[PDB]
Amino acid sequence: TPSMEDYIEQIYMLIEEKGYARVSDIAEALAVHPSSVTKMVQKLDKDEYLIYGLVLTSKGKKIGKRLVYRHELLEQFLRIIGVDEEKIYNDVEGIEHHLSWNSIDRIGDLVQYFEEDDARKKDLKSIQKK
Amino acid sequence: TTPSMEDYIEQIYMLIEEKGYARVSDIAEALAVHPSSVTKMVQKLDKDEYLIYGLVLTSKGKKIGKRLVYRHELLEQFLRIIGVDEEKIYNDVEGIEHHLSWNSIDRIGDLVQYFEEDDARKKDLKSIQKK
Ligand SMILES: [Mn+2]
Ligand SMILES: [Mn+2]
Ligand SMILES: [Mn+2]
Ligand SMILES: [Mn+2]
Repeated sequence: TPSMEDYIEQIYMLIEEKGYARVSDIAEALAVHPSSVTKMVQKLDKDEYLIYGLVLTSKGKKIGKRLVYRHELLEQFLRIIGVDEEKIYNDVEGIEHHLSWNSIDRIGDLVQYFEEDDARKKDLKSIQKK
Repeated sequence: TTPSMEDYIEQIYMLIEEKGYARVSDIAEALAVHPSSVTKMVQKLDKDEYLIYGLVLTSKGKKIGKRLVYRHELLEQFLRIIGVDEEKIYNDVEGIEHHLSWNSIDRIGDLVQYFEEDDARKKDLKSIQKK
């Protein structure tokens, strides 16, 4: 689920940032109410992603790491092709849940393509001028 | 404009282009929804002046419809070009098309042109995929 993925992504980031994740911090991070959070935490607990402060299971840590990687990759991709920095976060937040792993992997190869030769970025920039 | 509303406009535009007209029953079939749901959305589109309730698109509806079909086709071409398995392309495009700003669409447009103007670039991309 897209929303469930947003939660796991955020929880993982808080644990890496503060060392733990409070219901209050999750609520403010997703701009939602603490009641909503608690309801999701129960489902995640039952699905074995975390125990409940709240601790992630090996399963939750694996998925969390993957989601943060996916988010970071997509921001890097949009940045490389020249998207206005101010529009990147909201676009990534919207598309990240609707891309298959096959698409993410191919975008990964695309980012690598442009990173291995700066002349390629200049050629892309040229077309943007025209 | 909402994502589902965009899905309706895109579909109506294509039916008019393919069959010459858009019936409520054909829209229901294409989106796999009940006709009541379609009728409700069509009244909202009528209210926002995208069409007149057969179904006739206004200049505003034709403009947006054309734009949405363009966006769908561009994104399919983009995923195809970078090597995504053909069977997964439609589903990915249907989901992301609504969440990309025009700025992103324009830049993806330049990217597609980039690979399309020199086959050598496509070969280099495929080479990395082999690493
Ligand atoms: Mn994200
Ligand atoms: Mn998101
Ligand atoms: Mn579409
Ligand atoms: Mn769609």
